[PDB]
Amino acid sequence: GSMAKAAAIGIDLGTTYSCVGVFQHGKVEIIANDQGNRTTPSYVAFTDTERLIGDAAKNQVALNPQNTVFDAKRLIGRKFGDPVVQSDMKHWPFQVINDGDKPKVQVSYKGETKAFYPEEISSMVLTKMKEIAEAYLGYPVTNAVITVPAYFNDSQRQATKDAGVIAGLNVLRIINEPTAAAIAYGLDRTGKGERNVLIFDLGGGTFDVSILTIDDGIFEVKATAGDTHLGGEDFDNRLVNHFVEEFKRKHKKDISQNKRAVRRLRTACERAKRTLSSSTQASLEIDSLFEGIDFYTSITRARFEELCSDLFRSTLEPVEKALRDAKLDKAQIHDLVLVGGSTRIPKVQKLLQDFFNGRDLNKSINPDEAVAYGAAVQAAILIKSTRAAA
Ligand SMILES: Nc1ncnc2c1nc(Br)n2[C@@H]1O[C@H](CO)[C@@H](O)[C@H]1O
Ligand SMILES: [Mg+2]
Repeated sequence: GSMAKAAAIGIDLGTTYSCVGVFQHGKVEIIANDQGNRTTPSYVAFTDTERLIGDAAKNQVALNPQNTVFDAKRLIGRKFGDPVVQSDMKHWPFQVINDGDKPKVQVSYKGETKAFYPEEISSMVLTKMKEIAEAYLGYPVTNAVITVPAYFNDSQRQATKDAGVIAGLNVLRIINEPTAAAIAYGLDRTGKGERNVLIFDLGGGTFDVSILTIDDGIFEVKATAGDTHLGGEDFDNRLVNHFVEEFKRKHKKDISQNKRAVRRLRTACERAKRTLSSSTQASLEIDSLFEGIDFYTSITRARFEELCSDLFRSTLEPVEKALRDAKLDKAQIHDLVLVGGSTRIPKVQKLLQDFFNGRDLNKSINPDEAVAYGAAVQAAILIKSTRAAA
């Protein structure tokens, strides 16, 4: 009669990391890639012989900086002349060129110089998320919901859809990241009456706060605020500067000019930063860091909290601005939702909870997975084709 339908997937197409989920048997499964990772770097690398996507691209970035593309989401649907684009280009080791006032990334690939639109790079990331899902399901996937930031305009939303079409996906819907995070907690299934939800999204490079109103499952974005210069990478930089100074004191050597030693230090710092979210201290153990000197040291959670204290406190300014813009008081917020791996930082949680006079925070769904979780829930709802009974 009628063949069973393939499951639809939910993709969080992130600036730095992407995540894929599927809703089956009344629950969401976040799908790990072939290296066992639940999130995949939004990186595409080009060589003379291969195109690498995800973890394989990110793991060779150090020796191939000019031909490894990341941050395509900061370029999607924007004009080359845009002041956001011009400022960002100074931080990127890859070439961004102007083609009819549209940015394109230019790389060496398979013996030739090739330029790609940002939607073409994003389609390569979406192709990898589709293959991750098909490896788990064991059949081809066609249907997907893809999420975007709430501040994305029509051009940025259309370019995201275009990336989906290039990847061979049927895009069911483009949904806002804060809406997907609310759906993950079922905040649209609480019945009649207005609820005010604050989403606190602290990423690798940016911070976004959104205030949504939910009435009978209908979402309205009331206010958005944030800091484009605040994220996980800034906390990593604070530890890097700290250990560079520590090496100077202990061995009387300045390492800041050996890129390999700095990179090994930064890699070790990001891991120590993660350990400090569950432990009160963390060890740093690098062999032959500089001039055959081994760097074996430690950092307490209290010292790390001191090093990033101004940065953590600055997350409350966009919160107060969003609340003023929404014309609401903090007591009027019904639910608080955490999004992004950097929200696992206990001090970040403590500051926000204290700001909302001890209120519980929704953090039960892994914050780096909540957006894809909500997108998978929506995708399963959008493919239902039930016919009314008599
Ligand atoms: N447990 C964690 N504690 C502290 N930080 C974390 C954690 N997990 C993740 Br993931 N991060 C950081 O989140 C950002 C995601 O783009 C990166 O800067 C990661 O370092
Ligand atoms: Mg995100």
